[PDB]
Amino acid sequence: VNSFSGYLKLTDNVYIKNADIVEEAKKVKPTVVVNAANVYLKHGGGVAGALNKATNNAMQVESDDYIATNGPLKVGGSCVLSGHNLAKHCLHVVGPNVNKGEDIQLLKSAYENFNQHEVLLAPLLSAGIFGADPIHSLRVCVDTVRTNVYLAVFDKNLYDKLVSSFL
Ligand SMILES: O=C(Nc1ccc(C(=O)N[C@@H]2c3cccc(O)c3C[C@@H]2C(=O)O)c2scnc12)NC1CC1
Repeated sequence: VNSFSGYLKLTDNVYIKNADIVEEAKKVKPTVVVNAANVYLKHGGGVAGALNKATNNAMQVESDDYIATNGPLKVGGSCVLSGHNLAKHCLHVVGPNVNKGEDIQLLKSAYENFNQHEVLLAPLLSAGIFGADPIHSLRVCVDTVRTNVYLAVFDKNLYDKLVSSFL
């Protein structure tokens, strides 16, 4: 039993809710919240900008030190950093950004990072300002992630479309 509430069950291990991931993290304080990161951990907009704003920029400060030490992530890769006031840990995962021409096949590699964590609160990777089709992202999630994932979808209209079209 866990504290995630109001989710629709899509499969054995994947759950979905119309929710603001920031507000959901604040309320649940999950072990892991996933950030929709870029390789530079520059949390300017989208989910990343919102998560970072909710940490009062502490996520960005920590991220800048990480990059200065380690260099950029790979597209499809991830790193574990602090969850600050939102979660125990933040798993920063880089999905391909279609508006940069990155290969969408890398989306499966990106979701594979979730399998290193037993339970996660997450957005749909490569959705929103990353330019991918969210219906496709949900399909890859379901077909790749084997651990327990709670997906927060900000847009109510998109949430309803994702549920109604789910196979
Ligand atoms: O801003 C947040 N939280 C989140 C921000 C961005 C996102 C995000 O990238 N969503 C995508 C998006 C955005 C726009 C059009 C779209 O078709 C899609 C597909 C995805 C979706 O619809 O979910 C999310 S997902 C849960 N939470 C947040 N909190 C602050 C109080 C405002």
